[PDB]
Amino acid sequence: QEPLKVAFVYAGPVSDAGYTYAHDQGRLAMEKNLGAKVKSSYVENVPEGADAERVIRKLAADGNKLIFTTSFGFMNPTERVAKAFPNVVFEHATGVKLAKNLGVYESRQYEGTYLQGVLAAKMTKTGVIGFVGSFPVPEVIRNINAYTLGAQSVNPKIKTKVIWVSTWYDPAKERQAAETLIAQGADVLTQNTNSPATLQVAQEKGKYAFGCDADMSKFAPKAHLTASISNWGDFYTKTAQAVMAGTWKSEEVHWGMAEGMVKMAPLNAAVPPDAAKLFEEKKAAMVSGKIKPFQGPLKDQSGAVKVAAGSDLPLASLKGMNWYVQGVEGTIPK
Ligand SMILES: Nc1nc2[nH]cnc2c(=O)[nH]1
Repeated sequence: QEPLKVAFVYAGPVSDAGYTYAHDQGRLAMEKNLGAKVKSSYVENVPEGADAERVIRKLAADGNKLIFTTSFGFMNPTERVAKAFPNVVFEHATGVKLAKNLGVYESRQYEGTYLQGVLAAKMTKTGVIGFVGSFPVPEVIRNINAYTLGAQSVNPKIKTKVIWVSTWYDPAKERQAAETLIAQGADVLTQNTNSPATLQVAQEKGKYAFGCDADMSKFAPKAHLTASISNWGDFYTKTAQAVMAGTWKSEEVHWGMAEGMVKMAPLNAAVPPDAAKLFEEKKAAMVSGKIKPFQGPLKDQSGAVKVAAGSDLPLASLKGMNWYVQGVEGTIPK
């Protein structure tokens, strides 16, 4: 068989050392695993809307038979190109739109974020943890709520302050947002943006933060408590193999810590032994499915019950999550 032409569309740069870096490490793992059977290429820094549609269409027109579109913002462009290219397989990250030649895939990174919350509660001195958000889409709201629930499993009085930058990647805006969270009393920060900017600010101010999608400890060795690492390579390999073998079908795929898509970086030396022990126990329980981030009981911020004790939040509620747990608030606007 001719080598399978595979293309990756990134919303950011491979030099983000975060989200796009991790997707690109997955492409390179697919190339290592499948060798001469695959020929990969990529496009970085692709904007949303008309630009994304033009890039995706050009890759399909040039003979790519499998195209990964790695941003939420590529959802509608991917759906429109997939209709025009019925002999090409499309895989869209974090989306909810499917077709005969369009699948969707995502990680359960919120499993990792829950464990970051457990550690944040152990390491905070203010009792206020902070979150740099991109856009209020379900991926990000699940991470905000999981961070908060993980912290509240240690200290039920924890408060989570959220600031929004309306971008997935802008190191200058991310830095400003991290400065504002620390000014408003957050002392352990996480994010759903894509740069190490928040970590660099945390180190400058003597605060803590987490790496996102990759180990970011080299950017901020004193501030980096751990990181929720995204391993896409096994998924990209499996998908490329399926297309080559004629077994591919449209489905919604979500992998977490049990499937190896989500891993934690080693703990910072500053984490005391009581905190490290709890973290390792909760990590083992998360991998085994003994605990789930959205196990009941859960209430929203209006006091409405979302999940009773002894139940887990349903898949439909996870997929569309647009509500907050008690203790989530915004920053005062600058
Ligand atoms: N985490 C995350 N980062 C992104 N960067 C650009 N698009 C995305 C996305 O959908 N999710």
